[PDB]
Amino acid sequence: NLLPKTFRTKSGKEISIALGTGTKWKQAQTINDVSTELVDNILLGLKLGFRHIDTAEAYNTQKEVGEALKRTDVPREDIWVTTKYSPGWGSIKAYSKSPSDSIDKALAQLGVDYVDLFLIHSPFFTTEQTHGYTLEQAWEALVEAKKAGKVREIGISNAAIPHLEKLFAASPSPEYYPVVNQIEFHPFLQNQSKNIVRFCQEHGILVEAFSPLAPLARVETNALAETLKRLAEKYKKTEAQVLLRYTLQRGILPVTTSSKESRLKESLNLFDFELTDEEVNEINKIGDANPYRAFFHEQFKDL
Ligand SMILES: NC(=O)C1=CN([C@@H]2O[C@H](COP(=O)(O)OP(=O)(O)OC[C@H]3O[C@@H](n4cnc5c(N)ncnc54)[C@H](OP(=O)(O)O)[C@@H]3O)[C@@H](O)[C@H]2O)C=CC1
Repeated sequence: NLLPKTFRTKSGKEISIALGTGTKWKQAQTINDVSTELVDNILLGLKLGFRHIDTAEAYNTQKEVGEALKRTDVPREDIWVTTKYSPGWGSIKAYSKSPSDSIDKALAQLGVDYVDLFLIHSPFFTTEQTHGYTLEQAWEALVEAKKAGKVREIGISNAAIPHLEKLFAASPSPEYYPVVNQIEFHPFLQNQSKNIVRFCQEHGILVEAFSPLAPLARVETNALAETLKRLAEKYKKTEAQVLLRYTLQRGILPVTTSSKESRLKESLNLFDFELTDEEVNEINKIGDANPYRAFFHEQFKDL
């Protein structure tokens, strides 16, 4: 009952909150080394109950996800795998020669016959970074991969409204529209660019939130701390569980990470309580009065 648009694994299970394999876990690209540390983390999340893994070309953790998928007792068909074509950032250019090579590279490193969700990592690139590809051309690659069956569902990350419109226009039909936009979202940044959440939800695009624990993990002072403590006390939950439940009640799918078994287990235990509309609104209000953006500050400056 939480998500306005949602999906199922190939075996027909609910897409759960996503275990991230980016941020603190990411690696230099030229590494072929598996980080046993990360593999064990992914296996642990799967045992605890995660059924959604988020990775990306740029994190160079597709190989660790692939190793976990081989070693885990959970059927692959019961898992949702999200990955991303990474076009480059500042000095760094795209690791792959083309978006289409990126997808084939994801299948190979993950050791899967299909990806559930394949996103363009960001719309903030030039064709110099991508070795010759525009946003529309990258979108064509994803559309071809969906038509082939390499990828089940297609979307983008960090897209503002004008980027979504360009995708709609580059789609051959409605069946090929983006259906996910993964953005930074938490109470101090409830709209990564103007009106993004509402726009996505009104056009059938599932919003995913990365850095949903930013108030706990990223900021030096958390203006929500008293509110989250009060609600924590009330529900007998942690302040992290409160934030992740809040995100889900806003209709948004959280992508979160932790290296600690207890926090992973807790991240999953969100379905035995429910914030009130007023508690959700309390968090909305305090959050909007204390803006904080963790990522892509120059890119969003005028968006
Ligand atoms: N599409 C995009 O451009 C981006 C995508 N992402 C994806 O999202 C994933 C998660 O992003 P991230 O910003 O890490 O998301 P989170 O908001 O879930 O934060 C991760 C950090 O929160 C800490 N944490 C967890 N629980 C608590 C708690 N109870 N109290 C205090 N700290 C806590 C963790 O530390 P500990 O390990 O000690 O628990 C961890 O370091 C990435 O791994 C990547 O997959 C991320 C950023 C951009």
